[PDB]
Amino acid sequence: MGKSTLKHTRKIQILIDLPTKDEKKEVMDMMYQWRDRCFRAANIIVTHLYVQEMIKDFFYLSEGIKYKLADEKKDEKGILQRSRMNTTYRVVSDRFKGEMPTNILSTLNHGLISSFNKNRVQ
DNA sequence: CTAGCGACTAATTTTTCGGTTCACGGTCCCACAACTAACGAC
Repeated sequence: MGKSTLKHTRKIQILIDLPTKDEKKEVMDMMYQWRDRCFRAANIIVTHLYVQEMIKDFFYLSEGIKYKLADEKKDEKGILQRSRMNTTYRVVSDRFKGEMPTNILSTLNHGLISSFNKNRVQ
């Protein structure tokens, strides 16, 4: 069956449901920290998904090697030790865990790794 | 419930027309002004 839906987005205002000011402020500061960690994360993922392609290019300029993004346990020419999205998610979680939730990391990882493969041509 | 994963503008000059000056052999009709001949008063 075809897609019988069209994606849509709505803006819902939310207040923090706490009695006192200090708890609300603690939650709001935690969420601002979440913002900062998310942006630093996005930077880390994009750098870490740039570098390896240029390592591929380096090897190809060395001996025309056909190195490709795949787990070496599943590919002879693979260099990665796991799935690429897992590599970015790991290299961001190992540093930013315990401060902001990991679902933000997973969503950001998917959102950037999906687009970067399309941007490979450019 | 969370974490790993798939060149334009201003200044100066020059020129045609107008102004000024000199100044010897039909008709018919209705009014209006004369106007004058006769008539009456001193």
